[PDB]
Amino acid sequence: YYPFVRKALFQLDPERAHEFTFQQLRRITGTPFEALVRQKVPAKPVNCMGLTFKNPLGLAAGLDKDGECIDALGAMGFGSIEIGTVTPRPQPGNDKPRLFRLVDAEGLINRMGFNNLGVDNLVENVKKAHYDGVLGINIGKNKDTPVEQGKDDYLICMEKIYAYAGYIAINISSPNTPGLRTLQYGEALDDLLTAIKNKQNDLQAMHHKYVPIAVKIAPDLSEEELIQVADSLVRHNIDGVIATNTTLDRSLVQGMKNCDQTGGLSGRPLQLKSTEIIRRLSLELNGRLPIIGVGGIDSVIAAREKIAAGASLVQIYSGFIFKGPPLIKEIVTHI
Amino acid sequence: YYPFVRKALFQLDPERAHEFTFQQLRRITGTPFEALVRQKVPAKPVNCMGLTFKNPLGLAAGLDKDGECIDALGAMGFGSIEIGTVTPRPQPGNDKPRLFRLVDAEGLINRMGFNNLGVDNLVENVKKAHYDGVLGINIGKNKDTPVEQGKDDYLICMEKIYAYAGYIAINISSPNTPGLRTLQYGEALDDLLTAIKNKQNDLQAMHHKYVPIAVKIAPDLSEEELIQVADSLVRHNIDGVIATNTTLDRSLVQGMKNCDQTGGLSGRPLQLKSTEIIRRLSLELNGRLPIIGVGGIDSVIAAREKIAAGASLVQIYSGFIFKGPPLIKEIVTHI
Ligand SMILES: Cc1cc2nc3c(=O)[nH]c(=O)nc-3n(C[C@H](O)[C@H](O)[C@H](O)COP(=O)(O)O)c2cc1C
Ligand SMILES: Cc1cc2nc3c(=O)[nH]c(=O)nc-3n(C[C@H](O)[C@H](O)[C@H](O)COP(=O)(O)O)c2cc1C
Ligand SMILES: O=C(O)c1cc(=O)[nH]c(=O)[nH]1
Ligand SMILES: O=C(O)c1cc(=O)[nH]c(=O)[nH]1
Repeated sequence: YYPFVRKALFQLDPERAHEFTFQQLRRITGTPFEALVRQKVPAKPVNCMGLTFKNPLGLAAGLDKDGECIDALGAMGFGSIEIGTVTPRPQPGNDKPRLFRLVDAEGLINRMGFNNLGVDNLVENVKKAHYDGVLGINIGKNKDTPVEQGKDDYLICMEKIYAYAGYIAINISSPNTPGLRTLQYGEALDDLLTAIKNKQNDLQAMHHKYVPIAVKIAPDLSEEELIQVADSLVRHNIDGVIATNTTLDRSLVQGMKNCDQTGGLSGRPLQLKSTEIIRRLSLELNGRLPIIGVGGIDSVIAAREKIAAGASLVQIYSGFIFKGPPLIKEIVTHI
Repeated sequence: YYPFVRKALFQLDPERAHEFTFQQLRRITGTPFEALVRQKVPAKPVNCMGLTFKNPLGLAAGLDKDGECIDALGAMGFGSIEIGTVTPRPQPGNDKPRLFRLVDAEGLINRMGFNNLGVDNLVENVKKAHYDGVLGINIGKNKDTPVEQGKDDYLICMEKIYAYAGYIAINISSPNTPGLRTLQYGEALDDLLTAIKNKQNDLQAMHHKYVPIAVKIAPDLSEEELIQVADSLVRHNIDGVIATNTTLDRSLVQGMKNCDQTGGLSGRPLQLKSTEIIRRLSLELNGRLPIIGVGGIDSVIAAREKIAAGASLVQIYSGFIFKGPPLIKEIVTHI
C-alpha cells in the first residue's frame, strides 16, 4: 500500500530514496519478484509517430537516466519508457544536494545536470532489456561541449542509439546545463534541427528503418518563442514535440520549504502551466505533428486535461513519486 | 485516516451518505462532543468585502442547506461557512436519485433543486450557533416563483436573514431550477441587482449593520456574457462575486459511470474551467470588487492557482467529500 511505502522512503533524502528504490528494482529484474512490481493494466493501444504504444502513458525521462531498470519499470504497466537523458561522454552532474521535495505542493526541484554514465553504457543496458512497449531514448549535451557546437553531441548519440531506440528525444529544455535552453531559439534551433534531420536521413539509409525524433521543450517559452519553435519544428519535419520539461517559475510555491532552491520545478506546481503550453502549441501545430504532454499529471482528470489541450500521449515523473504505481493503473484504465 | 472512512462511506449511495454523516454532526454540533471533529488550524486573517475572515478557506454552499451544523463544521477549521441555498418557502427539491459520484474523476453530479426547509427555519438554527468565523447565507428562488418575479423571493429572504448574516450570497447560477440562470443575463440581471442593492441600503439603516452581498455565477457563461455580468456587478456596486457554481459540461468525464446524468458537475473535472473563468473575470473586474474562488479545489496548490487567477478567498465542497477534513488543514496551513 503506497502511502505507507512513501512515508518510509520519505525519511531518506530524495536522491538516496531513488538510489534505494533502483537498487531493489535492479535486484528483482528476472526473478519471481519482478512480480512484486508487476501490475496488470488494461490495453489502450495508440498510434503516434508511426509507432504503436501499448497505452498512452509513458514514464518521463530522468528516472532511469542510464536505462538500468527498463524491464522492471515496464512491468508496472507503462505504455512506453523514456530513458536518459544521456550524453556522449559520462559526467557527474551538479554537486549534491541537487534534488529537493516540496511535500505539501507534491512538487520537486532538481538541478541534476545530466548525471549519467554516457551513451555507450546505456546501449549495453538497452541490449540486455526485454521490454516490449515503446522505448524512448533521450539525449543531450555534455556540459563541457560549447553551446554553439551542441548539435555535435546530439549527432554522436543518434549514431550509437539509432539501431536500438523506438524513438529519440532531443533535450534542449533542461535548466541545469548552462545555455542549453538557447538551443531552442532562432537560428540555433534551425541549425540544430537541420543537423539532426540530416543525420536521421543518413542513419535511415544505413539501418534501413525510420526512427522518429521528438524535441523536448521548456515550459518557460514566451508566446512568440513558442510560435517560433512550433514553426521551426514543422518546417524541419520533426516527428514530434515533448511538452514540457521543468520550470524556473516559483510563484505557486512561495513560502514553502526549499522553494528558493535553484533548478527546475516539477509536479503539481507545474501542471497548469504545462497544460497552457500544450494548448498554445497545439493551435500552432494544427495537427501537423503530435504532442507528448508532460507536467504535473497526478490523476486521471489531469491526464485527460492534457489530451483535451492537444496531446496524443502523456508522461509522468513526479506524480509517480508522490502517488506511486496506483497512478499508472488509474490513468491507463480511465484515460 | 480518511481514505479508509471514505471507502466505507462510499458504500452508501451519495445522499444516504450525506444524511448519515449529518445525522451524526447534528447530534454533536454546539456541544462538548465536537472535540470529535475539532481540528486546530493556524490563523491566516484576510480582509475581504469589508469583513475579516479568520482564514481564506470557506465551506461552499450546498453542504449544510438548513444551517444545522454551523458549530460542528466550524470546529473542523473553516474560516467561513456558507449555508443554504435557502428559499422563502420550504420545498422538497427534485426527485431522487439526484446525486451521483464519479469516484475515478473525484467529481459529483447533482440535480437537487434547492431541497431546503425555508428561510424561517434557517434563521432559527442560525440563532443557536456560536461560530466565530464568517457566516454566509446563500438564498435562491422558489421553484414555482416566475423568473420574472424572482427578485421578490430574494428580497423576502434578505429581510429575514439580514440581522444574522455575515455576508449574503445571491445564487442565480444553479442549473437545477429551470430558467434561473437567465437571471444573470442582460436586463433580468440589472433589475435584480437594482432591487437587491436598494434592499441592502434599506436594511442597513433599519439594523445599523453593514452586511456585504455577493453574487454566485455559473462556469458556463460565454466571454461576452462574463464581460456583461462583470460590468453589471460593478455598476450596481455589488460587494463581491462567487465564481463558480457547477457546470453543464462533460468533456472530461466521457466514458465514466454516471457521466450522462443530468445536473451540475463538480470536483476535479470542474477545476480547470473554474480557474479559467476566475482569471477572465478578474481581468475584467480589474480589482474593483473581490472574487471568492470555488470549483474543484482539492489541494493547496489548486487553492493557490485560484488565488493567482484573482480570487481573494476560496471555498470547497467536492474536495471536502473526496479528501475529508485533512484538506481543510492543508489549505489553511499552506495557502
Ligand atoms: C529528478 C528529475 C530528473 C529529471 N531528469 C530529466 C532528464 O534527464 N531528461 C529530461 O528530458 N527530463 C528530465 N526530467 C524532467 C521530467 O522528464 C519531467 O519532464 C518533468 O519533471 C515534468 O513532469 P512531472 O511533473 O510529471 O515530473 C527530470 C525530472 C526530475 C524531477
Ligand atoms: C450536492 C451539492 C449541493 C450543492 N448545493 C448548492 C447550493 O445549495 N447552493 C449553491 O450556491 N451551491 C451549491 N452547490 C455547489 C457548490 O457550492 C460549489 O459551488 C460547486 O460544487 C463547485 O465547488 P466544488 O467543486 O469544490 O464542489 C452544491 C454542490 C453539490 C455537489
Ligand atoms: O538532469 C537534469 O538536470 C535535468 C534534465 C532535464 O531535462 N530537466 C530537468 O529538470 N533536469
Ligand atoms: O441545490 C441545487 O440544486 C444546486 C444549487 C446551486 O447553486 N448549484 C448546484 O449545482 N445545485
